[PDB]
Amino acid sequence: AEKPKLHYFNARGKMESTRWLLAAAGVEFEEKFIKSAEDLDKLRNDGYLMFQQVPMVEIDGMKLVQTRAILNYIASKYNLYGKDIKERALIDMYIEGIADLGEMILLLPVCPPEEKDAKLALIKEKIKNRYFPAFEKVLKSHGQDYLVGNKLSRADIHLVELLYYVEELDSSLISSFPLLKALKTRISNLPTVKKFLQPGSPRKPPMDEKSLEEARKIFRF
Amino acid sequence: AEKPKLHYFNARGKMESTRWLLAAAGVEFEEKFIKSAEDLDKLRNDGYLMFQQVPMVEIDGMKLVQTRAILNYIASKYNLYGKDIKERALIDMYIEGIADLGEMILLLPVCPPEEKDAKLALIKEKIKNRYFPAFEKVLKSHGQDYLVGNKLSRADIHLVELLYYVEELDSSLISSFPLLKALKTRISNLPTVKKFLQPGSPRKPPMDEKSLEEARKIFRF
Ligand SMILES: N[C@@H](CCC(=O)N[C@@H](CS)C(=O)NCC(=O)O)C(=O)O
Ligand SMILES: N[C@@H](CCC(=O)N[C@@H](CS)C(=O)NCC(=O)O)C(=O)O
Ligand SMILES: C=C(CC)C(=O)c1ccc(OCC(=O)O)c(Cl)c1Cl
Ligand SMILES: C=C(CC)C(=O)c1ccc(OCC(=O)O)c(Cl)c1Cl
Repeated sequence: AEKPKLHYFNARGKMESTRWLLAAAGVEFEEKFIKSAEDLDKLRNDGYLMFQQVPMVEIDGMKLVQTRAILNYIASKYNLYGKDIKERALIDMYIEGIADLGEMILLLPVCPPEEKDAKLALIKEKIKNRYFPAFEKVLKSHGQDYLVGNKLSRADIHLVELLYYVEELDSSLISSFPLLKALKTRISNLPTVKKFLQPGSPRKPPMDEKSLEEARKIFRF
Repeated sequence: AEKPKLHYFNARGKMESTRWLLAAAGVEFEEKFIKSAEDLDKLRNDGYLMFQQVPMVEIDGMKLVQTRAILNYIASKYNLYGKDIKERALIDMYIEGIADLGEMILLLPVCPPEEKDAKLALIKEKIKNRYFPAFEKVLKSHGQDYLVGNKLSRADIHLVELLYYVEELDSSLISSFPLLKALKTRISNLPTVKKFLQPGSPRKPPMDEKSLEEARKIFRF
């Protein structure tokens, strides 16, 4: 029927976690790229964006805005949000930790040059002493293949996506965390995820200086 | 039985929305205040904070950290998160908008003096031209007393809490939004909320330079 339609600019940004989740669920989607501020304004004027911002996803008759709203709906619709509220609580706690670290890395390129060095150092420190030990500890606690309920959930998907970004940053960071390395492997081999990691998929590359300045002009940041 | 126990410092911060939610649901809770950095370190060493941070809420045998994880659990447990996946999607979209504006106002006090004047102007502009019209439009669209499903939800609670903060900032901002003003009144009269607004409740006052000074030392911000 109507495949979900993602509205954003041709880049990772705040739309990438959604592309990863849909793909891992095996859902085909279409993207409608915003190429100019004129494109954004038309969406605004047609009353498509509740808060005049993107990401925006057309799905099940709704024009959903706000990253967490979009991700929560999709995760629930495809049974990737756990089996009950206690499982959702563990999932939420884990993925909000992932969102904090992920945001830091996302904004690194937009960080003021005189601060870049400090920021990068703080991030690596947090990765090694706060975030990775926390997730490695969860996996060691139950010895299971998945983070929550011994079954695949959005938590494993979001985590593995973040592990790829950390690798791009510094591949040595994951060294002292074997369980995390193991999970990265298992999840990457699931048919849906393997197809998404392969050349030619909707997966997006890191942002280049040239494309980054047009984005900044359109969105103002 | 065991009442929920909230761990934070004596101030609004990121714990205030949880205080407002529990109270609106009629749930009594206890607070354990962090008075010094040594208090924070004890929690850390006791293995109570997954990511070495607070807010942390002890509830139903769990040591839940992360604001959204805590609020999602509580909203679900007390039937304040809608009746289905689609109602939850509208709620999430709305409250994520509230979270964005709320974060701006929360951080205003820790903003550079040089920047404050430009910041606050940006906020008031967003309030009048982005956020308030969006919510006023939702209420006008259905003509109902609540934001979603013609039944009280966490969305009405989060919104009214935000209206009080905007009032503290500039009481004239809500002027051209009659429906928002009406909602503020209606929600404030609910028994549980009215009791929370009264003197002596766990509701917290805005921050003062001395206390802000110390929060900053402890939390390093
Ligand atoms: N909290 C929102 C933030 C959305 C957001 O910041 N969107 C940006 C681009 S990534 C945008 O459209 N900015 C245009 C504007 O703010 O006018 C979310 O998570 O979706
Ligand atoms: N995204 C987290 C942020 C938590 C947070 O920023 N906690 C601060 C105090 S408000 C803290 O404990 N900082 C100490 C630290 O980061 O080491 C949440 O929503 O709970
Ligand atoms: C809303 C925007 C800024 C707050 C945003 O989501 C964003 C973040 C990083 C970005 O580049 C880096 C990348 O890897 O995509 C880009 Cl192009 C965007 Cl639009
Ligand atoms: C994590 C902290 C900041 C990164 C935080 O949540 C926070 C924000 C504002 C604050 O003061 C303002 C207030 O009105 O409470 C305080 Cl005291 C805190 Cl601890």
